[PDB]
Amino acid sequence: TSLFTTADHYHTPLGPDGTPHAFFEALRDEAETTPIGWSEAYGGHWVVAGYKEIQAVIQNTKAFSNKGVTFPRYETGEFELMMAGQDDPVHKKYRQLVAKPFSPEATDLFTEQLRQSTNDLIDARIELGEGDAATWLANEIPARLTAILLGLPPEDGDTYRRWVWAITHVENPEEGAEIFAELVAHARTLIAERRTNPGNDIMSRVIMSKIDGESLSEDDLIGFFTILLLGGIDNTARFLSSVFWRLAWDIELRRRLIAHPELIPNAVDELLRFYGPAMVGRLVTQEVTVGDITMKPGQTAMLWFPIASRDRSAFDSPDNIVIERTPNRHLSLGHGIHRCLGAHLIRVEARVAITEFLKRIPEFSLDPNKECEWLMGQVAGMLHVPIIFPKGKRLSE
Ligand code: HEM
Ligand SMILES: CC1(C)O[C@]2(C)CC[C@H]1CC2
Repeated sequence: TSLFTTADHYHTPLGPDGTPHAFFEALRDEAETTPIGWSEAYGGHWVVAGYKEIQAVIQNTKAFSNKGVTFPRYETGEFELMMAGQDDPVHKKYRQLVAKPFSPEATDLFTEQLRQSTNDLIDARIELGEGDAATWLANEIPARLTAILLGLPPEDGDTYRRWVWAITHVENPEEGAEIFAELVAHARTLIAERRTNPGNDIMSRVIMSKIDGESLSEDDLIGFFTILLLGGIDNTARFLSSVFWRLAWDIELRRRLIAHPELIPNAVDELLRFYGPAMVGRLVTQEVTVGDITMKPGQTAMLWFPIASRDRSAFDSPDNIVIERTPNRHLSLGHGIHRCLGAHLIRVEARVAITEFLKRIPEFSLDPNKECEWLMGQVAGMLHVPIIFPKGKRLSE
């Protein structure tokens, strides 16, 4: 038998711990012999699991197009995913408009706002001694940051989460499309308001931008709105939820981050390696051979980053969280021309989130009377992480 034959990122076997990591480890073992395999799922597609094979695919933009970045395709109506769903020269043209606001220098400026936000959020339940770390904290830190980036009201997270759920998980196609159409309606309204009253946020920036002397179409602006929403509300939230779950039970990891705060940045990169939630697809546009496998135009290759990030030929002791690991050339944020636009921002965000969480609540554990839940998909991670902790005090009454 082979684990590739029915591999499906939306239907990964979960182990007794509640994660797909036993399955991922078994697939990684198989990938040492067969780094690329055919899956019968989604009508047939290639699963790319080896580190060097993923790198070969991701670097070869001539044969592998980002038109297949989401597979099955996200529900975004007739709109394509801005930057992520495009090839050069179109892709580069748009990324250039937002490179600066996402640079390390610029994103470092969010640090104190995030620190304050994390503490204000913790205040909401610290006196209760219990809460769902995903719903209460991991979801809300990036939701509020995303609202700030987009110039939206930070308190409307539930609305934003409902849009993103429709894009990424709603089964019924008509329901999904209708809810994405609600996002579009809200985006158009936002865009019109900012045309006359622009702020300092990223939507205002692109709305006032030009390419070769021309303003962006409303459709292109809706694309920008949608991709930034996804990175925050889906990718970041699921990553942080998985991290908080791990910290809840792994008392050895936890004590080391508290004793050595200087290691938190390196530990965040190791946690990205280990709990990085994303996979991406590529559409094959010309016949190409990778390793032993020849792929044909029209086929899709899924890049199983979590498996490659556990490849023994790329990482010593890959199944262990080695917080002092360096270098750490993991693929959780991609590589090459499409490498995560939000990479520096989310590294800052994670550092702060972990730091303040462990400062405020050094002692906690998983709730024995409530269930954790892992969400499978193209972005996969914990969705519910009930924890308990000694009742504490608010910083701000
Ligand atoms: C832990 C959180 C996140 C993870 C793990 C993640 C992961 C990734 C990955 C793997 C890619 C590569 C896409 C590919 O190769 O096709 C990517 C691209 C991208 N991400 Fe992130 N992402 C995260 C958060 C964010 C955030 C917060 C934002 C924006 C505020 C964002 C915006 C983007 C954009 C625009 C691209 C496309 C870049 C391009 O095509 O040049 N992401 N992300
Ligand atoms: C999964 C991944 C990497 O996240 C977004 C934000 C970028 C590319 C794809 C789809 C949406």
